[PDB]
Amino acid sequence: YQEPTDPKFPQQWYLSGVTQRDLNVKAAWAQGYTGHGIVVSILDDGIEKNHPDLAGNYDPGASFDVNDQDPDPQPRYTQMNDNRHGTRCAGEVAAVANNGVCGVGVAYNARIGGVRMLDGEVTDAVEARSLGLNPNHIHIYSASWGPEDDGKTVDGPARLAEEAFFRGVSQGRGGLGSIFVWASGNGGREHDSCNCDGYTNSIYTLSISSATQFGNVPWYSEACSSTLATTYSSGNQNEKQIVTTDLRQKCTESHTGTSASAPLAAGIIALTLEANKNLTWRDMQHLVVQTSKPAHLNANDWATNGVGRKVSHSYGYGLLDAGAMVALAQNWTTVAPQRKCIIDILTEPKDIGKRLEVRKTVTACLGEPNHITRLEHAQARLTLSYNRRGDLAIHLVSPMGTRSTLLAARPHDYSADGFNDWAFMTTHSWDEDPSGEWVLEIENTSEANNYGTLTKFTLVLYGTASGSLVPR
Ligand SMILES: *[C@@H]1O[C@H](CO)[C@@H](O)[C@H](O)[C@H]1NC(C)=O
Ligand SMILES: NC1=NCc2ccccc21
Ligand SMILES: NC1=NCc2ccccc21
Ligand SMILES: NC1=NCc2ccccc21
Ligand SMILES: [Ca+2]
Ligand SMILES: [Ca+2]
Ligand SMILES: [Ca+2]
Ligand SMILES: [Cl-]
Ligand code: NA
Ligand code: NA
Ligand code: NA
Ligand code: NA
Repeated sequence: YQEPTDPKFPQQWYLSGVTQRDLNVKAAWAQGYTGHGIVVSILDDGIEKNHPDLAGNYDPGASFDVNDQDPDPQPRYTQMNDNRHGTRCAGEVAAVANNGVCGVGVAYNARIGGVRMLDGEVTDAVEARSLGLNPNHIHIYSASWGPEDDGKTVDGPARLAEEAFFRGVSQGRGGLGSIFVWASGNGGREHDSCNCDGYTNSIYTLSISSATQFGNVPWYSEACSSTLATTYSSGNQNEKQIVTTDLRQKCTESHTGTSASAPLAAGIIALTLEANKNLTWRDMQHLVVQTSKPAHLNANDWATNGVGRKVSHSYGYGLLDAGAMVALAQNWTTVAPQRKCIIDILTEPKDIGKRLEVRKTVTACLGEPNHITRLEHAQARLTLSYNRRGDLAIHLVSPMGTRSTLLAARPHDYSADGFNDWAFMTTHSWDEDPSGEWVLEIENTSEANNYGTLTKFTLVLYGTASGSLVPR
């Protein structure tokens, strides 16, 4: 195998690195996987389809302009170059290789499109028509947007967008399911907690966080239990950043944030789908859980779960490993159909006060078709009132002892509106047996005399009842 000759490929340290601090993408390229036959769409502010490093891979069938209702996602050019982001993301996935221009995409032989949908009023309908674009042609969608990262918002997809997720994973891609790759958020400076973002907190999105070049949690990172894995992005001014295509037919070395991590993940997922086109949306999440690598990512919260995998709320299961993903995909056996076990926990409302603990021993639908012995996602769907929402911290402990932070204190969240059946999600108990005692902890982290009531706690388990590996 001959590595790319593009002039900025040596600057693509997160691909071309020879020091083991990279996404192990050359190993997938050398196995023969470059994205041939896979179609990725960037849902953002448009795509410069004539960019010299994108035109060769551009796919109009992966593209649309939802803001102006036309097929052409070309960005709106302004003095401030406001609408450059989708072009930057597109080049991360699928910039052309070996053409003397800028660098390369992770999946540099994949086809790449863009939906122009952020440059206007972004309604539920706009989101839904974007997520649902051409779902039997587009394989993978990448989205680096969502509710405001102000550290005080709790919001998620409204009805049309949630319907789009369900239709995408159910009937999209020939019934295998659209793969929705999501950036987990950029609200770190505001102490944001990403389970308060219903797009990344969804089980239907494959949520990705960032690590800096030196292996640290960047300033902009949000921790939460819904994140699945990590790719490199930007950090401090001594650390390099992401190198990609830019607006006006240029090349940038300064693409940043979790917004740059999701496209890199989408590219790795494209290589993986080339290696096994029959993978379902759930298979892909299993592959990420099994192959991602904690090594040399620094965090104070690495914990071993019940099947011996290390997990962090900053990083999920760790860095994506493209070579390991494509290798494991090739002979992967499709997972069994998804089961859903609904357990309504409370028999009475519970005062929260300073601290509340709810313990319940469950059988996980023993004796029923939805019996789960192998967990995938778990949710604690909570309905509660509280006088100052951001003083709450919430944890969920699985029977195997895995402590998931469902909500960390958010100092800017002064809301008195509480949570209305909010489905806090954790990936940290993946492959555990969920039978046994679960513990929900709700704590007032402030010295104030705060008050409220938990009125509903539904534990929702997803998973199967067959096919476990020996614990790591
Ligand atoms: C895809 O997987 C399904 C489920 O295991 C199987 O029935 C089908 O034959 C597979 N198709 C291909 C082309 O491998
Ligand atoms: N998940 C996200 N919510 C807001 C946002 C901005 C940029 C990238 C990701 C997100
Ligand atoms: N769903 C959304 N809330 C705020 C926002 C900004 C941009 C795109 C989508 C959203
Ligand atoms: N998916 C949905 N979000 C809100 C809602 C109301 C009624 C039916 C479906 C939905
Ligand atoms: Ca247009
Ligand atoms: Ca190039
Ligand atoms: Ca956020
Ligand atoms: Cl469901
Ligand atoms: Na919403
Ligand atoms: Na998600
Ligand atoms: Na443990
Ligand atoms: Na058990």
